[PDB]
Amino acid sequence: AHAFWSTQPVPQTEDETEKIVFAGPMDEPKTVADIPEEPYPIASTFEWWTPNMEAADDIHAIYELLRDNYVEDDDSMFRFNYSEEFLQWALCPPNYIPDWHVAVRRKADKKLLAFIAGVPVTLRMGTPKYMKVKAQEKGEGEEAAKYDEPRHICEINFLCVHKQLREKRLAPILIKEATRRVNRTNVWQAVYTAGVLLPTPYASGQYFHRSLNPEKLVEIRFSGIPAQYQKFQNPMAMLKRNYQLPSAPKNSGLREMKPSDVPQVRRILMNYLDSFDVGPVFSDAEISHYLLPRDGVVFTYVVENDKKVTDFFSFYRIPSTVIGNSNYNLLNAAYVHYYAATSIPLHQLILDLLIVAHSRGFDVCNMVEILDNRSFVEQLKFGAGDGHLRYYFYNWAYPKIKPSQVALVML
Ligand SMILES: CCCCCCCCCCCCCC(=O)SCCNC(=O)CCNC(=O)[C@H](O)C(C)(C)COP(=O)(O)OP(=O)(O)OC[C@H]1O[C@@H](n2cnc3c(N)ncnc32)[C@H](O)[C@@H]1OP(=O)(O)O
Ligand SMILES: [Mg+2]
Repeated sequence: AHAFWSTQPVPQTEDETEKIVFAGPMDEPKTVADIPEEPYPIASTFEWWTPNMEAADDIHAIYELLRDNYVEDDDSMFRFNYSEEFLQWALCPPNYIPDWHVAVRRKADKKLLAFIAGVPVTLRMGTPKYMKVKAQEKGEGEEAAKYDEPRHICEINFLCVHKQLREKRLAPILIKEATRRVNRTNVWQAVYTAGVLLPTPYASGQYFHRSLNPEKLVEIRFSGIPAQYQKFQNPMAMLKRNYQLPSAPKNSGLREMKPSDVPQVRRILMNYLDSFDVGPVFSDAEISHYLLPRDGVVFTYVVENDKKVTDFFSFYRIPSTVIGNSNYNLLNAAYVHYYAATSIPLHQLILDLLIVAHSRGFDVCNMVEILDNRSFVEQLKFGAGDGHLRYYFYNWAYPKIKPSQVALVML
């Protein structure tokens, strides 16, 4: 059933997953010296290319590949259109490794055919709380604690094969080469997400959406007018009223984050993320990188009153190409990123996220049911969407956890 995934160090079934009780490696690691120095073999007419994702023309080349060939819905109405600025941001965090950005080009015509990217992440990925209790109940605490310390691993994203090259087994070649480059830096796990089901997730969450411009969403067929609204004389007017938001934020002291806020935002975020079983650890440089505002890309606000930052939220932008509509070309989506609340309830903080995103021209706000995102879904009028975001590890046995135990936002 899986000619590639059955050869890799990942749990193969839910039955196998059910038996895993401690975090730890699937394959005990070899060493860097065991790993082939040369690139994996590839057809003599293709070639490996490492783009420089800080050089505007290489970022452009990868942007076009994704624009035209990255994730689309099944009805081919929308295709992700991650921006050049977003790609530089996402792919070049502190201490990134350029050789983890892996592309394939056609030699003749130098056509870009495929891409995959890895970035460093420091991840807490030790045995989860409910399995540590089960280990205590049986006298197995030290085996359960072995990998408690945060681990320096790879996060994988942006796997893409050109539409003309689909179903030719090029994705396993990209994955094997990326795994070799990561292993040659002495890293032996990765984390990745996908909307598709592969062997075998350690967590799964539904997607949720909050309409900000319902008229546009219905015009482009992202949304429909729900049947309940047909009993009104003006169904669209009532749908707009249902989703209407204030025109300015309600929390006193909300302002954009600035460099001087990095230590306090790091402290409150890390204290909050500690409560989840799987979650990132960020240095001050990584809090700067992932959270300071960047036009068009990431938007972050703090609540500061009386000279103290007590709360913050962030969101990032990913537009989608709208294929074939004579009134709009783009779906402008805001995605809930990290946040922490110490002075106000989460729904009160996140209401200001929706207000700011709507004021800035976003059409919808999206998130998955990770972190404490379930705690504000009803009041803030999120609804579950179709499908599910699955979280995976490469070369890590992990007991299944609920998505409310996941604190890693995947871009
Ligand atoms: C230690 C370091 C480790 C580093 C690596 C860690 C692992 C990272 C893994 C990557 C994490 C990526 C995270 C993201 O970026 S998820 C976003 C993935 N990208 C897209 O959906 C964009 C549009 N689609 C495409 O570009 C292609 O359809 C892709 C590239 C997805 C497959 O190309 P194609 O359709 O031409 O097929 P093939 O003949 O070449 O290959 C067929 C094989 O590929 C397996 N497949 C299909 N979809 C995925 C998928 N999303 N993750 C993993 N595997 C996938 C499939 O089950 C089959 O294997 P098997 O079933 O036969 O066994
Ligand atoms: Mg292929």
